[PDB]
Amino acid sequence: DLSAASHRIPLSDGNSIPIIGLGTYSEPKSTPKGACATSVKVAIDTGYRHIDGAYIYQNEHEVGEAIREKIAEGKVRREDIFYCGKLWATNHVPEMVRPTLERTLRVLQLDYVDLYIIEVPMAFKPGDEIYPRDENGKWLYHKSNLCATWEAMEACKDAGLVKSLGVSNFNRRQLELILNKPGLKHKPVSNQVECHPYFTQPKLLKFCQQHDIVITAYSPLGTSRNPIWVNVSSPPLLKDALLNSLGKRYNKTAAQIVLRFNIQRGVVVIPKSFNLERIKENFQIFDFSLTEEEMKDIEALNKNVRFVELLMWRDHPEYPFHDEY
Ligand SMILES: NC(=O)c1ccc[n+]([C@@H]2O[C@H](COP(=O)([O-])OP(=O)(O)OC[C@H]3O[C@@H](n4cnc5c(N)ncnc54)[C@H](OP(=O)(O)O)[C@@H]3O)[C@@H](O)[C@H]2O)c1
Ligand SMILES: CC(=O)[C@H]1CC[C@H]2[C@@H]3CC[C@@H]4CC(=O)CC[C@]4(C)[C@H]3CC[C@]12C
Repeated sequence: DLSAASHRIPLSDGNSIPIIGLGTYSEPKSTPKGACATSVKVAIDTGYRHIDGAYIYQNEHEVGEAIREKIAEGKVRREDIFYCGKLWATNHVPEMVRPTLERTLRVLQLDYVDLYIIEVPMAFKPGDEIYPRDENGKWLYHKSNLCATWEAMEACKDAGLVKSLGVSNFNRRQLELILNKPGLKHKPVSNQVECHPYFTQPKLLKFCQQHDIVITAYSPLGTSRNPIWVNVSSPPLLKDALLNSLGKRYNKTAAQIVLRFNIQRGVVVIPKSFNLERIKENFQIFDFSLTEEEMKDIEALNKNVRFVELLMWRDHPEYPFHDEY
């Protein structure tokens, strides 16, 4: 059903999303300027039609430059590209939502985004500082009001500034608060969370399927394993013995196996790479498939251990990972 030329799956609001996209987060202080822009252009030339980014990644402008250059080149039309942007924790106050989205539209120099989502369910103190803390280093929070924030997001879609609305890092309870709100106009069509063979998200995936919510798997290759912040106590996903053995069966790498695993499952994947060769490699997942047995072999690798724990915010009232799911 999925092919390199046609691989967009349906969203509940009538729109669709390419099952594979290019992730764009990269350590600001150590990433050479221009690397993102170059990588997005390579991705589009390769066949990618979905790009995932965020204003807080510090390189959202590079994503826009690349997209606009390829449209000017005649390679693709605006309607052929799918961009996802995100609303950070410091911008949850209802009145700040549209203004924040409009800032991202100026940065990209585009009229609308295809998908805009609430980055985390936790509200932080408003301000320029993306990671606000007081003199004693204590995190500065704000009282969350997910429904009020959602109503502001719905207004953005009515204004034509975004085609689809979704969320990220939301657990079952949080999704239900929005799903059951009186006067709901646009239900969430997507929930972006960490997902790969070591954290398969069995119960959250099933809840989302029952409500027609598509899951987008972030850190689909297990993260960059940056010792500065990743939970590296859990082993390197791409070096897994089984995943590598399965790759030898089809002459594919472990990375290609884990990506095929999720897409064949109806789960969107957004692997990040700023390397020419690897950007190409990740897209070659439509010329083979995994047997029903192999899908079960992979599902069994689940350790229920997150690479992205966000332990520094476990004290926030809306921290999403205390619950089972
Ligand atoms: N919603 C959220 O809160 C949230 C959180 C985390 C991430 N995300 C999104 O999800 C995207 C993907 O997640 P991620 O960046 O954390 O990690 P990831 O995609 O799981 O892994 C990226 C790392 O793998 C390397 N890599 C890429 N392709 C490879 C291949 N074929 N073989 C070997 N290594 C390969 C990359 O290096 P090279 O670049 O050198 O290839 C990089 O170090 C992000 O960029 C971002 O857009 C969202
Ligand atoms: C409090 C911290 O140590 C910061 C520095 C690194 C930040 C992480 C970078 C990767 C992604 C980026 C996002 O989109 C939000 C979630 C993380 C995990 C981000 C969390 C804040 C960190 C750990």
